Amino acid sequence: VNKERTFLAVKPDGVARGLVGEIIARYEKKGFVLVGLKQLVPTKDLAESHYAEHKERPFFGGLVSFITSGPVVAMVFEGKGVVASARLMIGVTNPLASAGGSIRGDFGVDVGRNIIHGSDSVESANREIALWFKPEELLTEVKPNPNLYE
Amino acid sequence: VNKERTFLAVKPDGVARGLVGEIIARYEKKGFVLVGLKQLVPTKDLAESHYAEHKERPFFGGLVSFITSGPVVAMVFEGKGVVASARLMIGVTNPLASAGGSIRGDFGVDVGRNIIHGSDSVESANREIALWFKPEELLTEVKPNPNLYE
Amino acid sequence: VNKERTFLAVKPDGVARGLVGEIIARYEKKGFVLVGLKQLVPTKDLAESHYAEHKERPFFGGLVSFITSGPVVAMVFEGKGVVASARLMIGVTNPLASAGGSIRGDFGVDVGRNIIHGSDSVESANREIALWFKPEELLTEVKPNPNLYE
Amino acid sequence: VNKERTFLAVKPDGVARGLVGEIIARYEKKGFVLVGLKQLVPTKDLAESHYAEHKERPFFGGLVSFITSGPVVAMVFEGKGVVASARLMIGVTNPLASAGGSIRGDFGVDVGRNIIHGSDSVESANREIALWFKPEELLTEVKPNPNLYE
Amino acid sequence: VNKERTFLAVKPDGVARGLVGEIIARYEKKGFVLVGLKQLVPTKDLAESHYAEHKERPFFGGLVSFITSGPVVAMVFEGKGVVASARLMIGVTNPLASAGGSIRGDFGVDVGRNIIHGSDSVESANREIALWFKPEELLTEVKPNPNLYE
Amino acid sequence: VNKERTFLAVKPDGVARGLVGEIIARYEKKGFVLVGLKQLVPTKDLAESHYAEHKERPFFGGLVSFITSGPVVAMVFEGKGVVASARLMIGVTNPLASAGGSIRGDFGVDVGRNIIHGSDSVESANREIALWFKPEELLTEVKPNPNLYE
Repeated sequence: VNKERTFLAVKPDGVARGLVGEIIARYEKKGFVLVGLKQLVPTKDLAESHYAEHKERPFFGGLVSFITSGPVVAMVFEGKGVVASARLMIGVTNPLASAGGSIRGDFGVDVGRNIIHGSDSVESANREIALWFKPEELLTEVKPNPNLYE
Repeated sequence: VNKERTFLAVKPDGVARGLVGEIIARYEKKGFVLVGLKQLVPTKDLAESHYAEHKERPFFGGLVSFITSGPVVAMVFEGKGVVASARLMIGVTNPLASAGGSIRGDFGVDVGRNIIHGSDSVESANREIALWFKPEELLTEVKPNPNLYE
Repeated sequence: VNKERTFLAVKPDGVARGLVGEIIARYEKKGFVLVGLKQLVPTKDLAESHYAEHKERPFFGGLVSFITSGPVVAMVFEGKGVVASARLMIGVTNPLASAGGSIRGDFGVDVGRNIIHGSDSVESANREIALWFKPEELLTEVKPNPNLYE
Repeated sequence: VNKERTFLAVKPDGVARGLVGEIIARYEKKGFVLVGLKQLVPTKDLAESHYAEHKERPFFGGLVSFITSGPVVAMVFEGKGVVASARLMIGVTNPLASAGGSIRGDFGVDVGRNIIHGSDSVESANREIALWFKPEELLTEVKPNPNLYE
Repeated sequence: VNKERTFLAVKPDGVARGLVGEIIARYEKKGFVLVGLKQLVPTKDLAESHYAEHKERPFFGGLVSFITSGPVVAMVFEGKGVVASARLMIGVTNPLASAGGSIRGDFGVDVGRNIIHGSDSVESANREIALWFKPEELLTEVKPNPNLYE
Repeated sequence: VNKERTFLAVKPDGVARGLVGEIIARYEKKGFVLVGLKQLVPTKDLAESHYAEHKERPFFGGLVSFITSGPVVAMVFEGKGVVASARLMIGVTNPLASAGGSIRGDFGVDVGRNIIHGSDSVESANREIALWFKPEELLTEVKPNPNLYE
């Protein structure tokens, strides 16, 4: 279905390195539709909730601290297979192992400063979207370029 | 002063044509700092207030209708001379007269679909920013690349 | 051999989305030489002949209708291993599975609107070229940048 | 009117330097619609006719020889004010005097190798189009991105 | 004459902001030939000599300190009218007044951090080149793309 | 460790095709720091030493001749995993087999004209760096964008 949505957040390092527009442009070119978008400095509570899955791990603390360390550009994209597609456009966890052509492959060097976050599944996408955005902040009627879908 | 701010809004045509990231990237490259950012479908009241200066003109109606016709990406940039600089990066009113190298020169053809709005003065910038953004939505502490300012 | 040729056609969706120049530029950068090029709205006969291999399949009808639905930019590129190379630059059938860095990976989302066609073999390349182009429309003397071939 | 057309020809030097896609992409981004397109090696007769206005000047010979010296990509673009707009995107006669942001400003250095030709007026555009293209080679129904024109 | 040369130095701020390749690529695209190139951290003596013309001004001290504050990428480009052309590609002294399409127009905001230096005349170019480069470090035989000069 | 270094040399074909800035920009974007950089026409001795590992093979002669055939831009980049990362950004030996997104995948077609050389291991990187650069030519203090490393 073409109404699939994913949550992406350009982390503080990406924002600080001026990659926000470059990242958004890549998704717009692909044909995904921007359904939600806003810059914010995440509070500890939102952060801990975002990374709840790692709450029992030791690096959980470092994740929370970093993401709340500066502005973040949170966005929600809609489109067919956007969740897996966006992961693919992002690259693998280690930027050094990510292929040129992907966001982390092109701009990153360190796991801890890997620029962007993308939901890893439709269900995590749904949880993250509802976590980071009020429903009023999301487009209800999405109209993509007609030359994109059969 | 380097804390000058301007208000930019990628109008519905720019959003629909997938130029949001391309426009943001241009300002980030320049060295201006993203201080506010969000996508929204403007209500009639916000629109009429935004274009209040033309409220006595006949084309006022067309301005209001268009901007409320679809999503808009509103943003606030900070930096030295950002208000005049951003206007310069945008181009002149008529995209056909705008030089290559500017947003309207590169992507537009019609006055009525000229892609983006930029405050025309510091005072209009201050009015528009306060109009489109709650104070909570704007970064308070802005830190630019240290290689930008002497 | 460096005189190998392949047939590429930017389908109606690619033309309509303004990707013609972006696609041609990618091949020119690679070092392949443009040997034939023209825009046309394919007739049903040319279309059915182009997709003859699927004439017994049900989706054959949809293929024919789409390609004749609007202008198409047909082109022939020459160079060593251009047939496989061009396929690689294009991506896989499903744009969602195509890697960033490839045409379909960067710009497409749907199999049915996958932007471009590239011959799948030297023999199909030879058949397609002879199908879409009169011999008078193809360069006879091709001279590539001397820094490309040993 | 939005049905205005102009004739552009990427001269032999532009084709040889691999700038065809880069030039087409610039016009597509602007929002102009590709209405005719083909590569050809101009004959002396077409060349002399193209440059007829200089037939009494001494450099006329050099113009004719160069343009017939290799392949040329001829194209016709449609859009509002496309004739003046395209000239503006091209730059001035001397590439060294052309501003960055324009084709000649970005890629050329010599008047004699100034990359591209653009009609200088609507009437010359009409003469050149009819000179370089058969009517069958031009789109009759042009549909631009709806977000381009008011 | 096509053997004209100019001296360009990407100052410490440009190097630090990762603009070295972007700046070199702009000149290579234009058709100018790289004749000398090296990264170095300028000593005080070279700096004072470089800016000797301002030695009687008060800002002379600030010029010397900045340029010796970090690595610099010095380069010499050759081509017809390269000295004026390169200045034009650079922009005006104040990056805020420089037009999009130029280096300072696209990437700078402050006079003191204006990214790059370009000789202002053929004679200053000759003095700077001889100042920053040993003759052994400059190409003697320069061969440009044959499609550049008539 | 983040102080790892690799040696890259844009071979004569890459320099001649104007890809120097494009290649440097890719590494700068990735976050690697330029530690050494200079253009030179390699002597036979440096060449034979560079390719010593193939000195017993027949193609050794062709390697030496080509690299000494014109200017070369030698550079040293520093960063975590830069040696493997840079190889990955370069592509595989055969440009035709290299994926879009990599230097050879995007710009090359022939093994013999594969544009750039990158050390294949840390030890070969150390040997090549010491071979091509005097210690005085390498930055001692390297400071990367702070948003790159955790």
